[PDB]
Amino acid sequence: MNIFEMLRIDEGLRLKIYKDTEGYYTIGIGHLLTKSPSLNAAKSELDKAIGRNTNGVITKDEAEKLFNQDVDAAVRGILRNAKLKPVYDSLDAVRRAALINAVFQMGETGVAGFTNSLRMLQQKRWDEAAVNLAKSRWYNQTPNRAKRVITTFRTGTWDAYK
Ligand SMILES: [Cl-]
Ligand SMILES: [Cl-]
Repeated sequence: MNIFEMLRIDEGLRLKIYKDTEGYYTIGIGHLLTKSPSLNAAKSELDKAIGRNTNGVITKDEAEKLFNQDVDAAVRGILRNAKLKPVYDSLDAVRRAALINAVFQMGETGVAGFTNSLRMLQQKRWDEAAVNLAKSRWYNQTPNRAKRVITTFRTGTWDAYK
């Protein structure tokens, strides 16, 4: 199991523009296109991301390319973030993947806002961090996914994905 397989499971793969859990235009493997309510805006952003006139449809290869880019951007964002880098550096490999997952889903800023949880992860207080992370909109809106990520931080293994 690895970060790629992990996010492929949580985000799925769709080759046509679709709406995410929040109602935003998305494509591929969780690649957010725009927060704008307009499909055209979405099509415009897609074309600009792929580099061709896409008609709102892409290929598997294209979806994987966006995916590679997005994972890469997520890692780089953590490393450049003052609040995140220290947490990430303190973690083992499995838990690092779980932090990447969260950033991918909610953005660097979003994750950085979980001050208290961040402190608990850094101190290695697994069970306590897990309880605190559950007290969030994130968990109430996407409970199955949040539970998987949270278990990953609690145990340090991939059991939730197996
Ligand atoms: Cl892009
Ligand atoms: Cl869910």
